[PDB]
Amino acid sequence: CQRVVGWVPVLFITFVVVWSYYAYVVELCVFTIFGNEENGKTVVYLVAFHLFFVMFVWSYWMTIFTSPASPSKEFYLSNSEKERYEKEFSQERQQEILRRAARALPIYTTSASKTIRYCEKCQLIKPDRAHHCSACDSCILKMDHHSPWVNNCVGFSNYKFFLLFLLYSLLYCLFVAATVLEYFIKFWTNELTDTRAKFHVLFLFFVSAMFFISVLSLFSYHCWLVGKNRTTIESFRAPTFSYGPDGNGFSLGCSKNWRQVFGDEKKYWLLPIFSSLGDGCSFPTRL
Amino acid sequence: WRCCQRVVGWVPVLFITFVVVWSYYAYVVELCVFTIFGNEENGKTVVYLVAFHLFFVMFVWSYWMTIFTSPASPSKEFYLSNSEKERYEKEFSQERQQEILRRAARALPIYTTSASKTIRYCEKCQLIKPDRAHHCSACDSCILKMDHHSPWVNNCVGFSNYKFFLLFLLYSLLYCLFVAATVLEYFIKFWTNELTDTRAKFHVLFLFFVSAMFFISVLSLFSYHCWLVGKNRTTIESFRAPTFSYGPDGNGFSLGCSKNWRQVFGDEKKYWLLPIFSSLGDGCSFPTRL
Ligand SMILES: CCCCCCCCCCCCCCCC(=O)SCCNC(=O)CCNC(=O)[C@H](O)C(C)(C)COP(=O)(O)OP(=O)(O)OC[C@H]1O[C@@H](n2cnc3c(N)ncnc32)[C@H](O)[C@@H]1OP(=O)(O)O
Ligand SMILES: [Zn+2]
Ligand SMILES: [Zn+2]
Ligand SMILES: [Zn+2]
Ligand SMILES: [Zn+2]
Repeated sequence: CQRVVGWVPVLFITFVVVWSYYAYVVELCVFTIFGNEENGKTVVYLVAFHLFFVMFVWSYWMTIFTSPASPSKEFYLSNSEKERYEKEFSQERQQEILRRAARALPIYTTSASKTIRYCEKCQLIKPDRAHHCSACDSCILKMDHHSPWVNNCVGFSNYKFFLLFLLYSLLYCLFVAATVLEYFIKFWTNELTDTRAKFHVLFLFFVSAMFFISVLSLFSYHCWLVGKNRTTIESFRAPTFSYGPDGNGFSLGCSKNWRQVFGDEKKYWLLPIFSSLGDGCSFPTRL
Repeated sequence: WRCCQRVVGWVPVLFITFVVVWSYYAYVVELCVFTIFGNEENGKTVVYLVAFHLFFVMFVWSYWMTIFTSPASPSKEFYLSNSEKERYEKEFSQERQQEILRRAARALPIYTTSASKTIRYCEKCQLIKPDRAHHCSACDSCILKMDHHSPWVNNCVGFSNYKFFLLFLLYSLLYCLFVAATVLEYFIKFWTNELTDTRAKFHVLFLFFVSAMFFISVLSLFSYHCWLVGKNRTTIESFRAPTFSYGPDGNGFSLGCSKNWRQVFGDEKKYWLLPIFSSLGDGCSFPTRL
């Protein structure tokens, strides 16, 4: 169905994280770190590791199973407008049917040719920052991009969950890499030579370091998108307003831009609980 | 104030500087002297050390040039004089203040407008943007034939830097390709324990990975600009085709594949692979297809 093959990237990430939990706790902390009796380190890593581990898997879970938000029923063509639009043959006259409907909706953007943004498949008038996804077969409010590593679209409901998933990916990889670093050296100078545990300790430092540098660019890109209040699509095709194209049409200042996604309640900023302001169908404009 | 912000822009170049200085120490001292030369192969050592230095000097020369070549800014002809800028600041009508820019544009070689048929004007610099020129908020200036603000060089890629930036990507691939190709033979052996220099293990293995990660990364970045040069498009223009008097046209500056490359590298073949300024034009006006 193509759905099944879509669950392959998440199974890979699941096994790599499951392997990292067994490798970091069993092979590294119990066999290696506890094997040389260094006072006060085995416990302080296990409590900190579990703390990073739960935040990583909880944010990753939310990004996967948080269904993407769709436009409300107000943006769908009524039976009167959907009929006349389907039967109208002149492209000029069918545009007026969409334009009159757009006056009753909070729509401030148009196509590149000054055309009312309309989705022929869903038979609805696309709201601002909303785009149709051929994988999800639905319009996604404030669609950022379809992330294949979570088998879901990153939209208005997912965005803050996706960003935290990146951040906790960085800290989980940074913590593992920085803590395994001191013991990755000892197996090479041959202070330790455990045949049963050497192989697991090495990959931890390489897999965590190769994933750290990978998502780090992905994390820096979105820190710059959020400050500018742009989605991944808007960075490549800026939305067109009445006064022309403007890639900063939705910007409200770097401080207020972040709060549009994270909210004003500070107790939900770092937790993967929906705290994004607004409804996803309409967004404050700069002008 | 800005001591924290302006200095943090130099962090990406100091990171690459340390990676390169280390790669020089890792390839010459640890690999060629300690690893390769300890293995009774003085023929491969000297041929590598000179081949490495040839790529190393071309790599750092292009890198330095893309950094310290300041981007081109508009000339005083495009600035609004104190007479024209006075009447514009006082005007409140949108079309009447636009008429001010229209008569001024009849004296400038400008063939592009905005997507909404408006004269490209810059409120911060108080000038009329030349063609292909754009304003950079990081540089706080207008940049002639601006491509993109590449943070890894802490500078704008514009009309004067572009060839240096392109050669900096070319020599990065070759510097990484040469290292990846040469360290490959000795990378496999250390995993089969075929050699054991406790001190050489750390540098030789990191050499292969660091050079392999950078190669595959900049390979896409290098491939994107080779298309831009052939189409005579900047990065900004690949996102939004410019609009001329006859409408939007992504190939409005295209003069053919061969003639577009010479626009950046020049007609003198001796300057093609050298990071010395050889780009055609003045940056304020460019030949159009029509
Ligand atoms: C072994 C040792 C080897 C070492 C070897 C080292 C190798 C070294 C590489 C290492 C690893 C890198 C490999 C991966 C690469 C990355 O990690 S980073 C990828 C970044 N790629 C880029 O191209 C940089 C783009 N960054 C920008 O800021 C661009 O200018 C953007 C995308 C256009 C956005 O700019 P901005 O946010 O608007 O900021 P600003 O400075 O104000 O620029 C504004 C101008 O852009 C224009 N603009 C903005 N948005 C748009 C748009 N959607 N459409 C058209 N125009 C736009 C504005 O209109 C404006 O122009 P005007 O019309 O006003 O005059
Ligand atoms: Zn749709
Ligand atoms: Zn999708
Ligand atoms: Zn400017
Ligand atoms: Zn710049």
